[PDB]
Amino acid sequence: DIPSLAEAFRDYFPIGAAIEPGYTTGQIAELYKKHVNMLVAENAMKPASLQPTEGNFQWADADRIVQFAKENGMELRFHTLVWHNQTPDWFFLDKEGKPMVEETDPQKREENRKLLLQRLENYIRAVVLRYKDDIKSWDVVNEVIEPNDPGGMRNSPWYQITGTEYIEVAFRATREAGGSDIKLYINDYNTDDPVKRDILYELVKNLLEKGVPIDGVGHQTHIDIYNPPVERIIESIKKFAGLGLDNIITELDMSIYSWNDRSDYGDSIPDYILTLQAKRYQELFDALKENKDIVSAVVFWGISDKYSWLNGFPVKRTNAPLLFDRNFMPKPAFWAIVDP
Repeated sequence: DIPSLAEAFRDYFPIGAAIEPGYTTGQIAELYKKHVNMLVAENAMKPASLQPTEGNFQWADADRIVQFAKENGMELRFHTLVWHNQTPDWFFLDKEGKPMVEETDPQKREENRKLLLQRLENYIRAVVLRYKDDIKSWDVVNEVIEPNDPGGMRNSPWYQITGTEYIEVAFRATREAGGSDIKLYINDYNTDDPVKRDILYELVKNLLEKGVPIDGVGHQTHIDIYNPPVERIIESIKKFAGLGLDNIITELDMSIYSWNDRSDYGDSIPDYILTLQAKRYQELFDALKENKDIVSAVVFWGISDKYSWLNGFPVKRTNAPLLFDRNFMPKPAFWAIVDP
């Protein structure tokens, strides 16, 4: 009989995990029931899943995850209302079916700006009205920052057509349809990086000054056994806390390969690698525990190494980013944080 992961952090913060509808039954489901008290949909609540084509919403998968959470008293997070990825291309086509970004006529572009914002409003209202009562934490916009793009704003179709308007409207629309009780977040990765951190900080500060309802920042925290320094992760969290914003570790996982490594340990995986992973995780959680009053939740991007995007991205290989192995057994990293 091993200890429950979430129970170990009873006095600090809830522990969550991303999930797919198919993992709501069977042994994998029992693993979730024993170790986490919060859930987020890995893919079932992205735009591509909820409204594949205009006016044709698909709720089954998302509803299933909501029901599983409620049956087990788990809190829910919504991932994610706005994102340049996994969003059907129909969103950005003009009335003739051609990409809005290609329009050169000023008047048609103005028409397209209003049309896209109308689509955004209607999409958000439908989704929020359906889940506002069961989901209290929302990733309203995701990955809108890109240092390499002009001004540091990701130059996605959303931005090319509406500038920062889509972000302002997204938060406002979510607040109006959802009420004052739900918490709204802007989520992103590499939020520990000084440059990206400050760009995000300036944007949020400006938006807050304009009255945009933003409650906190989501730090995906997709890191690895080598980088980045735990100090940088905490520095970012404290900086945003200075604006009165909450912080959530939203998609925590730890690749066993560095950024420039394309090798594959295969079945194996050296002992020191799993031990190093444990040391990194222990160091991270020791720091997160010291910041519990500004970090409302810590969510892992999964629960078992059997199911992780890192096993296929950037390449197909054997990764081991989580706390439980492919047989759902506790890894060194699990013991390192529940009994360090």
